[PDB]
Amino acid sequence: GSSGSSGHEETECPLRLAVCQHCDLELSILKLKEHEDYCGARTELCGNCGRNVLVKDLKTHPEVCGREGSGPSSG
Ligand SMILES: [Zn+2]
Ligand SMILES: [Zn+2]
Repeated sequence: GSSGSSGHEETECPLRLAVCQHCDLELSILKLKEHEDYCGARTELCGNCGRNVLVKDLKTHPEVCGREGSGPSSG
């Protein structure tokens, strides 16, 4: 596998990163604010109906989930 040699010394620098509240992913605090703008716009697959719904909408999606929608779009 790998010989037990001295080994390389891995070091880390002090970098303050910000985490999202919707996706909860690691991103640059600088590109965080913006990242959110799109983050929400993104649509995920629901389990009840099975349609693409906005991340931020998923909050109150359950309400319209089941009643709203053309019908059986996909399996
Ligand atoms: Zn995010
Ligand atoms: Zn749904």
